Amino acid sequence: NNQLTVTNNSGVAQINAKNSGLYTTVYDTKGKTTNQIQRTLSVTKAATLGDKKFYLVGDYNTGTNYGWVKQDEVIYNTAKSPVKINQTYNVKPGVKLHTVPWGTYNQVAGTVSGKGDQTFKATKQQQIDKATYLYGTVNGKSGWISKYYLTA
Repeated sequence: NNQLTVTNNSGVAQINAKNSGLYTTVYDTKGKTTNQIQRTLSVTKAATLGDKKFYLVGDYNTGTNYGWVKQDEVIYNTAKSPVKINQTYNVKPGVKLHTVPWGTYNQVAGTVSGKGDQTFKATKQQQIDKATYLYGTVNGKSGWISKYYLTA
């Protein structure tokens, strides 16, 4: 009959406001509603059950699995494994930090403030499709900033 195919995948995603909910099991007939929309979530696995297609989504900073979500009900993006780095960067005031790479408005960690260019000390970096996001600290606030907003 219908067989299930669960391969490993690492693609971060954000559930659209129009969704069938979070399926507890790929075999479930109905998805359970979730307020977890327009947020960057971590993808750990991709599944195919006949004509259905899901992504296993969880919280990025804890690894807590939330559930399975229809692939077509999310904006997906590949996520290369993060790497350790040590580099200081110049960042202008007004630039937003996010709690996760490629975060949404629900995921702001703070804003850069001061007189003239502030100092951002990076510790990790991560590639999301083609964009590189760097995790570091500016004036006590820790967070993710895209390389576009940083200058060497």
